[PDB]
Amino acid sequence: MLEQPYLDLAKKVLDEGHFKPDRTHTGTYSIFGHQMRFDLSKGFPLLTTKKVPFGLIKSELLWFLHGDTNIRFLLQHRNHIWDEWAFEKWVKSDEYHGPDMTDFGHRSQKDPEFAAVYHEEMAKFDDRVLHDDAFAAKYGDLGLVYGSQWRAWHTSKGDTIDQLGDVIEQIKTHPYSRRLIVSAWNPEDVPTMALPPCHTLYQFYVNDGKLSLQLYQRSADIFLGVPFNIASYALLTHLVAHECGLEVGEFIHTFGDAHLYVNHLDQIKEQLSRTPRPAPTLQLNPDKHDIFDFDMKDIKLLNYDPYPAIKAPVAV
Amino acid sequence: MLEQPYLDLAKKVLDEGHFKPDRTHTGTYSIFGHQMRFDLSKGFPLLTTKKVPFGLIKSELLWFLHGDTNIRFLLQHRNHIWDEWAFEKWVKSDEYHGPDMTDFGHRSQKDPEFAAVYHEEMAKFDDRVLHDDAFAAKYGDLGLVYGSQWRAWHTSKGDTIDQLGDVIEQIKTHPYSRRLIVSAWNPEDVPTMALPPCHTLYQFYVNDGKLSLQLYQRSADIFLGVPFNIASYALLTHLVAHECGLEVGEFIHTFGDAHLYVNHLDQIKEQLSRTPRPAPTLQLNPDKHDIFDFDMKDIKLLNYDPYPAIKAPVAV
Ligand SMILES: O=c1ccn([C@@H]2C[C@H](O)[C@@H](COP(=O)(O)O)O2)c(=O)[nH]1
Ligand SMILES: O=c1ccn([C@@H]2C[C@H](O)[C@@H](COP(=O)(O)O)O2)c(=O)[nH]1
Repeated sequence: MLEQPYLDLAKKVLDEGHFKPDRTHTGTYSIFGHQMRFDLSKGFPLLTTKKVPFGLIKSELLWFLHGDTNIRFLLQHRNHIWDEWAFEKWVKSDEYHGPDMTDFGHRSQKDPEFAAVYHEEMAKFDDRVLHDDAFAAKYGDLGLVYGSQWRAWHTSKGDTIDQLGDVIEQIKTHPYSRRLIVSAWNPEDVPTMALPPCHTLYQFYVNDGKLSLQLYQRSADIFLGVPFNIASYALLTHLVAHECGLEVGEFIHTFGDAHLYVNHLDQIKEQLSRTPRPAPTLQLNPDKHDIFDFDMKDIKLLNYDPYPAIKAPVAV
Repeated sequence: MLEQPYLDLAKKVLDEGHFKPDRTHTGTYSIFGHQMRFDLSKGFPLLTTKKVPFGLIKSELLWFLHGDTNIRFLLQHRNHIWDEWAFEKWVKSDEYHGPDMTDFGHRSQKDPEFAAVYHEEMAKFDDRVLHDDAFAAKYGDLGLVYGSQWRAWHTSKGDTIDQLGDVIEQIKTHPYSRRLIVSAWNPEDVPTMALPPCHTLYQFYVNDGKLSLQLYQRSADIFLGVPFNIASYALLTHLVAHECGLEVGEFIHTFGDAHLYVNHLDQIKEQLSRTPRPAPTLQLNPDKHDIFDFDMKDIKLLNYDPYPAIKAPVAV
């Protein structure tokens, strides 16, 4: 059944995982070095044992393919995955005349009244990124985020490199290259980044007419994050393959520190008693070929029948 | 037996490998996505089924740990692995008043008299890098090579970052980081590099007092190159662990395109009939703790009993 590598990765951390402290005041069960492999010709590896919001994945990947780093687009697409990073920047600066708000995400966990104070402050900031252009330009732009690492890597000489654009031209003219790599890790910037990229690097490969992609993810949250992560990069492999007139082959997910937070152990156990169902089919618009101009309506997910969502706390 | 992941990787390419053309006018059997794992507490994974020159590995790693990019040090250590890249630069420029020499490495394969002409031209250039300081400074310095990617990553602001130095300080103060990464891939430079780094990135991990390291190697020559590659990074894991007062745990080798050249198939088959022998022991100098000042005499390889070397052509 296609999602079995995930169930086996999760069962495996459950049984071999060494406890490890981490960042958040919440510990983890961790393993280092793991690789799973998904044959994208048998289906689209969106999980059927819990509901994953495919709309969120889809608009986030498009924001990256457009080389965009401003939250105004995700918000227009009802997507709020990157909000708090933008919000954090608002609250550490000069027009933020407002309530106590530092340590806010953790505080919301065991929040006083504070949770609706944070959540209406947040709804303020967001409405404003949507409607005040100059605000959006200043507190809505996250800067160094996947869209710019992938499509506007800044050089020493003050210019910008479109890593991804170029690798697509390389797949087109030189399919057999072993240099079809894109990277989000920049030595210069990760010293003072909020979150250095978890999806550090990925490599493309063409053989027998099929395109495959291998991702190196330095760090992964098995429960909350990996279901999204598998789906963003399986989507990218379909998208780049379409654009190059290639067939899809495998997605290979390689892990550095794969971890399960200590407050997610019941929910993963919960999920591990579900039987997988047949995999959804991805359908891509036949008329459009430039993936940089794909649009939500051009990506169709067919026949997805998940088990109910499982809710779990974001550990901080 | 410790080297079994290699024998199984080679047997596996032999049986699943899809033929693929490549760069050199010599084809390959290739696989994409592979990970093997070596428990460095059971021995040092230098191969016993063929003789690997451990002195060469050892001086090459030291040249990188010194952040050096000039061939004068390797030559002083009788090591010539990087010669041709330096030589290639000599021959494409102005003082090279000498014979026909372009396409030289391939031509040597089916060389006329040319092989001793190349090999004495080469012995000229090398004696000169050794003795003429200004020559060494100009045609002996390769530039962008592991020593500088690791220890003097050039920033936009014209300065230099010692990625490796810093990750060792991070292992010392924050062992549980998931950001202990070093990278040799630079978007800016790989457009016009001779050879973009094969060993693209590696990640460190500390748990239960042991240090582990995972390497992402985009491209590998199973026969000639991977025996060296396993040994350079198993050496680095011992060396950084010593320097941090840590015990050694695993080396995990992740592959992008793993390939076997078509003119190495008898020799790998040849090797696959040898039985492995017990693994050598690495012994490191107890008095020295700063690995940046390690020296050949401080690294001891104990009890290595290889099978004879197997000679095979460098494919070009
Ligand atoms: O699958 C994913 C990928 C990323 N993150 C990350 C990585 C860690 O789980 C967390 C904190 O970042 P680091 O400490 O790992 O750098 O955010 C997830 O939550 N899930
Ligand atoms: O194990 C190793 C590592 C590197 N190289 C490389 C990579 C390819 O085998 C060859 C050419 O470089 P690329 O075309 O792969 O970039 O030199 C090897 O020969 N063996």
